[PDB]
Amino acid sequence: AAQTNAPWGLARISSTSPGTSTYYYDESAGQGSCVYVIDTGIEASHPEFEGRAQMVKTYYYSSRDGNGHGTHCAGTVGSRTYGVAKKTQLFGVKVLDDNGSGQYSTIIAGMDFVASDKNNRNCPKGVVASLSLGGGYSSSVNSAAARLQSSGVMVAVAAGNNNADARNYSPASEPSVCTVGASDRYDRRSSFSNYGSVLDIFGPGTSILSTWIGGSTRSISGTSMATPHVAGLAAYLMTLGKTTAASACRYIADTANKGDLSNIPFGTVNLLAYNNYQA
Ligand SMILES: [Ca+2]
Repeated sequence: AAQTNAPWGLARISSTSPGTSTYYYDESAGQGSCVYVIDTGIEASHPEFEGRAQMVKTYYYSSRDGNGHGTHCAGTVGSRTYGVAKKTQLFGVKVLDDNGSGQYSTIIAGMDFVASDKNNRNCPKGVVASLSLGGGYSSSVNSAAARLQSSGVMVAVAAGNNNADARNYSPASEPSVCTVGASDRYDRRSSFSNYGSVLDIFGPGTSILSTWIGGSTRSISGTSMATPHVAGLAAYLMTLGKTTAASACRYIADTANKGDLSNIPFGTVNLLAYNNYQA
């Protein structure tokens, strides 16, 4: 399949080079997979989700996304126009309030929720969780992410937006999950992107167009935007049978575009997520 005039990040994920605008992908499109978006929620009624999105849990007085950032992330995972995996099922877990904040204890509960909740969902091709959030180092937050991963969920987490070593942030610093840095449309490391040995992969994170609340759309930037590209890619690859939750991060790293990014500090991987789709 070919989507013309796709957002640059989608085009990038199916290309060996920057500067193109068509997204190429297998028509399977993540059908039969599921992606949990653990965030401010998802506006499931957005036409872009085509009924494939649902809120499954909130820790607040509503499950509505009153912020937009969860909806944006979900859009990059699986919206019809802005998504990587255009036929995946999207499950929203609202661990962040409408100001985008959340206590670590709530975030941890949300991760444990997903590890159990997948047993109540139909995801024959596999389960992914996208965590576009973080904070200072916490062994408890890292352990929660590790449990989620261990339970059979491909966990993708944002590296963080501090232009610093991700070793000092959680869940970014958890070795067993897939930690995602951000790049821009000219293959530069995004100016805000964290880096370090704990990063596994980079994805498009600067100026990313996706869904927003009120049935709208929006371009924003962050490792939060890079993460759902990788989560969506994982779901897509699992539907194709290329990989599994336990080794998707390794598979993505092994099949990535290599050595193409600029301003990658010595000791950080120079790997950009790539679907290796040959039309
Ligand atoms: Ca890792």
